Amino acid sequence: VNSFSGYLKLTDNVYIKNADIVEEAKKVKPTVVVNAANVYLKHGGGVAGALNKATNNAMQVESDDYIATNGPLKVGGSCVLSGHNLAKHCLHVVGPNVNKGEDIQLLKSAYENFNQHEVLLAPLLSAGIFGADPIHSLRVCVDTVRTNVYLAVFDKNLYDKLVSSFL
Ligand SMILES: O=C1COc2cc(C(=O)N[C@H]3c4cccc(O)c4C[C@H]3C(=O)O)ccc2N1
Repeated sequence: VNSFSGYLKLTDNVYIKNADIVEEAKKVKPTVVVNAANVYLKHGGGVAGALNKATNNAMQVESDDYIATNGPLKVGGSCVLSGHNLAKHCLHVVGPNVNKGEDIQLLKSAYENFNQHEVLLAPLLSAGIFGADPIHSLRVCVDTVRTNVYLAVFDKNLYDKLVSSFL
């Protein structure tokens, strides 16, 4: 038993809710919150910008030190950093960004990072301002992640559509 509330059970291991991930992180304080990162860990907009703002820019400060030491991530890759005031850890995962011209096939590799954590609060990867089909992202999530994932979807009308179209 965990502390996530009002999530709709989609599969054995995948749950979904229409909610602001920042709020959900603030309320649950999960072991792991997933950030929709880019390879530079430049948290400007979307999930990344919203989480970083909620940390008072501490996420960005930590991230800049990470990049200065290690260089950029790979598309499809991830790193574990602090969750600051939102979670114990933040798993920064780089889904392919369609609007930047990156290969959507890399979405499965991105979701594989979730399997290294038993439970996660996460966004649907590559959706929103990343430019991919969210119905597609949810399908890849369900077909790739085997650990317990609680998906917070910001957009109400997208949420209604993801549930109604889920196979
Ligand atoms: O306070 C605030 C205001 O800014 C926010 C923006 C988002 C957001 O852009 N979400 C979408 C997005 C964007 C880029 C990449 C992604 O994988 C996703 C998932 C998708 C969604 O879940 O709808 C979410 C929360 C907040 N919170």
